[PDB]
Amino acid sequence: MKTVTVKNLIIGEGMPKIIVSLMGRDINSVKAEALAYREATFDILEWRVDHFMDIASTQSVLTAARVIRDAMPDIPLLFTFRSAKEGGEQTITTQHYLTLNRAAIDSGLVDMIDLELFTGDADVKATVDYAHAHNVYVVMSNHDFHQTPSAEEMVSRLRKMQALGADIPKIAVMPQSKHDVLTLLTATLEMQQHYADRPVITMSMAKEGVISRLAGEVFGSAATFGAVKQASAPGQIAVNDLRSVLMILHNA
Amino acid sequence: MKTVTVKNLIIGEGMPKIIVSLMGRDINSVKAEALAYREATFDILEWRVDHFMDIASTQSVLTAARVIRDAMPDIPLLFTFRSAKEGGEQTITTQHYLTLNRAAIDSGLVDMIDLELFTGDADVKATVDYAHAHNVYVVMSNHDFHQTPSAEEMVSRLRKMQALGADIPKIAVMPQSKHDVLTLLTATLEMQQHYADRPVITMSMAKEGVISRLAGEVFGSAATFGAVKQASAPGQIAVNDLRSVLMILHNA
Ligand SMILES: *[C@H]1C=C(C(=O)[O-])C[C@@H](O)[C@@H]1O
Ligand SMILES: *[C@H]1C=C(C(=O)[O-])C[C@@H](O)[C@@H]1O
Repeated sequence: MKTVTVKNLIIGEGMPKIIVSLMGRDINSVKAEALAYREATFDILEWRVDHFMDIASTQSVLTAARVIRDAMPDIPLLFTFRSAKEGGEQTITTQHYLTLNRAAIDSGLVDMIDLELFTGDADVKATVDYAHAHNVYVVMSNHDFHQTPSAEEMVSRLRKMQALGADIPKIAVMPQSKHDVLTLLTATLEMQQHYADRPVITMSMAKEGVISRLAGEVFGSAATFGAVKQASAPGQIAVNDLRSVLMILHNA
Repeated sequence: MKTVTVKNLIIGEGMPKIIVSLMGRDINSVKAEALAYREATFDILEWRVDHFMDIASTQSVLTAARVIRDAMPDIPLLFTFRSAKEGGEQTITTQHYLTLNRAAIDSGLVDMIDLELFTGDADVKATVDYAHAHNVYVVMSNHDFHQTPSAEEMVSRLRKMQALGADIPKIAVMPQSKHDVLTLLTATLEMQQHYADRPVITMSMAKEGVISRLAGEVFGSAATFGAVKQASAPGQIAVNDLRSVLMILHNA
């Protein structure tokens, strides 16, 4: 399988990489959070733009990005606007969404952008080519906050993400039973063993799916999310505890 | 489901209980190991009698048990002679095996005894009635050090163990692939959700199955084994790391 080297970090090799989400309401909050996160240990920083209230102005969004970039100029930065249909904080037009993403790619402020699969094939394809031309990596995603589809269906989505040029497919699902957690781990393993030719990120959310956030090295998930102060999705545990379990499982 | 309360410990409720194995070649070794183990934190102590080289004498075996009992009079004590066909250190006659077990039960020195399922139905049934009449609990076991049978076959064995009166069925299997580890977790969940009416202990051995020793609370295994100095079976990790992962997963 291929790996993705962002800055000095190699994704898809070794212990799963830890990603934390920064969530600020405005530039002052973003600024305060970026300075607080400097005292935490993680590998990739994801800025959840949907939590930013001034998304209406491209200049405000780019300015908040520059503030983050200045506080942690070494940390790979993932630019993520999570739409409300997929568990995010806000709803915006596809065109505004694409504009924010192309502008982030253009500015040279971010290392990766998150592009939702169901945005539309033609638009995602176009944005992917744009990201790559600017040397930016694409984490293509899909989230189901209500249930866990079959392993076969999840495997089909991850393969479609690869076909559309995603550098790192990502899928999050909501378990309704412990059985659903096993289905997610199974889909991850089949993906890693037979179809994946690049790093993949998967997770089962909520308390029941917590194990999927820890067993990444065993079943095939190249990165996992932990919480610094507050969680960006249900199930995330503190980064320090997440880091401890990963090392224990890695040196076992 | 029913729980098993050994001393002050409730098995089948809460965080999975940690069991460590004491392995001494002779009375002096057993004595040295028992005093060393006092500085470790675990819930149940399992004495692996098959590692004891003076098993020919019932008096020696009972004397080694009294030494352990005196060093840790509060810790639930599991008496286990593991035959070589199931990964143990020695081979003995069924009659000698039953004699050691009945003598251990008689002495009032142990809280639980391990009885292998494939010893013979009539003998296990008789030894089970004997253990119970003396208020001793039976951990009925089966181990496959070469492969992982189907989930349905594993579920069959665990149910047979319950039918023969086992207080705590236990099954250990060897994974040949990561898929085998998933089969073990699946069998554990099916068992806990549909058939189990008492605590069950399961595990997938080796490095690949390590996750099954950590995810007990999620899938249904009431106890897990950790190593103090040396492992009594492949895959066991240090008790302190095992204890850390269990608490993290428990408070998640
Ligand atoms: C994708 C999924 C998340 C999770 O399940 O941990 C975190 C979000 O911030 C991501 O964008
Ligand atoms: C049963 C199984 C073991 C394991 O797999 O950890 C430990 C042995 O000591 C037991 O008797």
